[PDB]
Amino acid sequence: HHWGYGKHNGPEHWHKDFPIAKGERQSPVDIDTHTAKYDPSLKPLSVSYDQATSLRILNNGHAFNVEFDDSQDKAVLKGGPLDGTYRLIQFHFHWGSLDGQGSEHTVDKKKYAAELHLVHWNTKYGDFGKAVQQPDGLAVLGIFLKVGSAKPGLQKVVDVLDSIKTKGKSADFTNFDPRGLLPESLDYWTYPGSLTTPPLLECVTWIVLKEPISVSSEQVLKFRKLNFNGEGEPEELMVDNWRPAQPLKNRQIKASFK
Ligand SMILES: [Hg+2]
Ligand SMILES: [Zn+2]
Repeated sequence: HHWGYGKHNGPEHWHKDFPIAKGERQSPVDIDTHTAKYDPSLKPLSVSYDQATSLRILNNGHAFNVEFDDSQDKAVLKGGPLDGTYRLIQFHFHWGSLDGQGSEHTVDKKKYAAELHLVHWNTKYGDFGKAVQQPDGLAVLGIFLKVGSAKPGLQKVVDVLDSIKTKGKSADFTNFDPRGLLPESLDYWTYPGSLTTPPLLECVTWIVLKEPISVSSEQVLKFRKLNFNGEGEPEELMVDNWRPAQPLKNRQIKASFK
């Protein structure tokens, strides 16, 4: 029926409706640190989020997205392995039902409690929908979350969750500053890959930061209270909305550091 993360419509079934699931550049992947190659020609990333305009938060039935105004070069990513400017359109998380799982990418097979994806689209393409028809159409910044100390900057997101508990609900969500979600270091791994949810388009340049951010147990706990279901439908908690690691195939993971 429609895709999800359950036993009957889970990642193992996606290929039936989206054959690209068994493609050559699928994400996420396991990051083998001993095989990733340091590339000294990679430039430092340039994250310019001071003019960011958040608009809304929405429960789309698979996760919650915070959306941004992308009509101008307000919040952009450049440098790193990228050519051109990429505009932030939305961010969302993947998390688990337990602290030992929830990330999509793994590092030497290590799974984190969650993973944040900041999705950006290549401005040369004019709009999001055009960017997803190109091999260099998107850039996703991935950040691992480990449970430890609370992250002050995440608290405003945590607090609005109650209001978008069920699928289809949205809430105004202005003046949120994504800078409060970044780790101190911008060292990263990069590889060519895809979106991790259907349509699984292979248009992404992945930029996975080495340094995880800490979140508190209570922060994570509130994510686990969301619902996959719509209002008035039987309750199915929104947990484990992550795709397992895919074969690397003919791809090389590059490191911005050694
Ligand atoms: Hg593409
Ligand atoms: Zn994602």
